[PDB]
Amino acid sequence: MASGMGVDENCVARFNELKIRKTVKWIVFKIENTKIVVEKDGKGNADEFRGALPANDCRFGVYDCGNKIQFVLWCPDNAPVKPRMTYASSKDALLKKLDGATAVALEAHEMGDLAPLA
Repeated sequence: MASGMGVDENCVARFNELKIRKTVKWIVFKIENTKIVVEKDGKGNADEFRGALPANDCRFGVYDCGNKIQFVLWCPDNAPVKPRMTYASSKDALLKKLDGATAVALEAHEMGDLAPLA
């Protein structure tokens, strides 16, 4: 349920360690139950998340690149579209607030999430 969501400032706070230090990162938060909170965040994003994410379920991770910033959502093959809707819908509330980043999101139904992005 994306309606009436509340966002924790920690999700946005990661951007001050991100943008100021100019070290690129990827943080993964969970959007359901009308709460936005991260379950994991790591430095070494492209290499780290390939082995750090055996998620099985869908979660929402934001990863920055030089060319663009895509909000990454891997779809759950073992889960329905109902939890899936929450992420793709509420991601605007994140995007609109945290950076001037790109309004495009990355949807993965293949192994793209844990695949070699870089």
